[PDB]
Amino acid sequence: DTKISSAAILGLGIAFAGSKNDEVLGLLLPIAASTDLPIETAAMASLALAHVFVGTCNGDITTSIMDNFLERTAIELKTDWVRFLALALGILYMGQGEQVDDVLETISAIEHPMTSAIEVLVGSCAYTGTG
Repeated sequence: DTKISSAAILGLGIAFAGSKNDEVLGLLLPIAASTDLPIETAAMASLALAHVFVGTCNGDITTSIMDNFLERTAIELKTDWVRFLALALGILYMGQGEQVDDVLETISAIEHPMTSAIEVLVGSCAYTGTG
C-alpha cells in the first residue's frame, strides 16, 4: 500500500512548503542528482520539490535534474519516470525562454538513445515560431 519511506515523504511533502529556502534546495539537489542511490527515490523527492517551486523558477534545480539525465543508468529500460522527469523540465520553462534552445542544443551535441523523442517534445513547447 504505502512503504514506510513513502509515508514519511508524504507528510514531508506538506512541510516542503518552506522548500523555498536555499537550504532545502541545497539538500534536495544533491539527493535529486542521485550520485548512486536508485533514481526511483530521487524521482519522488524531485516531484515534491516542484510542487513547491511550481510558482518560482531556478536554473539550479535543472542542474541536478540535468546531471541525472546523463547519468541515466541502464535502469532506463523503464517507462514512467522519464515521462515525469521530462515533464518537470518543461514546467520549469512554462514561460518559454531562449535557454530552452540552449539546453536542447546540448542534448543534440551528445549522442543519446531514442531520447530524441523527448527533444522534439520540449522542442515544440517554446517560441511560437522557432526561428
